[PDB]
Amino acid sequence: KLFTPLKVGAVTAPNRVFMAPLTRLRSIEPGDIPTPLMGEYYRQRASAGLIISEATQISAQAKGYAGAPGLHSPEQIAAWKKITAGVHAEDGRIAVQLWHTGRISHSSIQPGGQAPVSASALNANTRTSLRDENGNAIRVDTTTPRALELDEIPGIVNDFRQAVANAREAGFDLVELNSAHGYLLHQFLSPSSNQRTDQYGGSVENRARLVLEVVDAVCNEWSADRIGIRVSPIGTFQNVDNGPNEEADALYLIEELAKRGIAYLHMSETDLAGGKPYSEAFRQKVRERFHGVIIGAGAYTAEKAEDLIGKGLIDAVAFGRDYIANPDLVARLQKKAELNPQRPESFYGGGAEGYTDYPSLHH
Ligand SMILES: Cc1cc2nc3c(=O)[nH]c(=O)nc-3n(C[C@H](O)[C@H](O)[C@H](O)COP(=O)(O)O)c2cc1C
Repeated sequence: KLFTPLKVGAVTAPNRVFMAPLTRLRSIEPGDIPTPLMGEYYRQRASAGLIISEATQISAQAKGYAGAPGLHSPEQIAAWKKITAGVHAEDGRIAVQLWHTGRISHSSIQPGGQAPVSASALNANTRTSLRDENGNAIRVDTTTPRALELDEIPGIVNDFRQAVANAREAGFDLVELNSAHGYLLHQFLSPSSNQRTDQYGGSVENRARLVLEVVDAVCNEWSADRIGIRVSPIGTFQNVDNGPNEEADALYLIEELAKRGIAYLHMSETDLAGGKPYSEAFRQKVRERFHGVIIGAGAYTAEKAEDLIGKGLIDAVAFGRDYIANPDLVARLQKKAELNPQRPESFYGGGAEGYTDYPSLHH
């Protein structure tokens, strides 16, 4: 079933082998600008059922990693247009993953050199990636954030809305909202990072308010069948847990998302260091509540993907590190060929080496 077609909102994927969103930190600074090298990398992977791009800033304030691209400036839009054109010339489909990093950021890359923003003024207690004076990736402790004022929230929603308009002009087929992995939307969702006492904190209805406002805004801006969302609502991701009622709160959010008729729900099931697997009973509860495509991710093998797709519990799988290393992952999985070995030392930063130099089966 991995190599059978799937309707994903407004587009049709020819197979269920998707490229997960992968931050690679190779954009130009100043300007957070995508490059022709990035275009080549994505073009190489155009046989994917769907490419989901690296996380991309909705605004300058959204930036948390040096080398991550934006989709807010004219120069960024022009560069992304070239990248999507190359994917489409090879008959691929590409979604842009949009983020605001919130507290997973550093003052030195924020507007004005000021503290980054979040739901509450609590440090993430982790690291982000900056660049040194020679342009090389380095890890730095996160800056303690400032809590957003209530009157600043509409601007955040508008920044998501505008980035989606920009994505449409840039030629993306779909947008994926990053509501996972401890970034800004997840910072509001989780009671561990959200201690607000206004209508954006406290109850699950209040904690989900921002993400649902964003979903409504972007569905109105473009179309519901162009919108996907990534969540990581069970377990701990980048020091952000999901609170003491994680299953119930996840099912609440999913039931609300379903009302908007969005294209897909993408679940990041565990982080790279691992965690408890999803139960089939939980997967069935998610199916009961969501009527679009469900994508699973997190250390999947083709065997596990086939098992869960065959069981009718998910529709597609997003592979991360296997897609870094195998531009033709679809053909390799379909033919049961060996995969290229991974070189994790070049996942972040640098240039062509460890990026565009992983070969296909045939030249
Ligand atoms: C180098 C690297 C960068 C990542 N960047 C992102 C990202 O930009 N957005 C996101 O939602 N997840 C990100 N992730 C998670 C992946 O999308 C994916 O869920 C994970 O790699 C799946 O596990 P796998 O690599 O075992 O297939 C990243 C993972 C890696 C290894």
